[PDB]
Amino acid sequence: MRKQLEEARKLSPVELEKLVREKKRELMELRFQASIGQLSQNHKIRDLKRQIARLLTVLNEKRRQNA
RNA sequence: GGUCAAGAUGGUAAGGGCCCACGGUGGAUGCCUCGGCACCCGAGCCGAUGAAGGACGUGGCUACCUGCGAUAAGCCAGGGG
Repeated sequence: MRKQLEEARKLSPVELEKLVREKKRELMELRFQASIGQLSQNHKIRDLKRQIARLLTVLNEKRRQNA
């Protein structure tokens, strides 16, 4: 989702904040899943993690730019 | 053909001995390497932006060899293909 790279570019303080937070929760959802759907899940897990990771890469970039 | 006195030699293995055949355990080993070792050139500083060096982690499903460490089979940007 290079596109997601984009949204990223887009948001800022409280934004990225709750974005990555909620998303994170999402992956939690996954954690839960650890014994249900599973099969097509796989990716929600790996990628989702990579995604939120990005989320952080950004926050860093932005507020870093700041202070 | 039968009886007796005499003499001389024969095969008969439980196992074993030399030989031949055919196995088994044992790895010599001929060769063969992502491994050393030797010389020469290249190279020569790491650390509190808490390093060298490790403890416990993560890989959907992993004790372990791996790479990261809590953003953890990795996110970012540019160089390469």
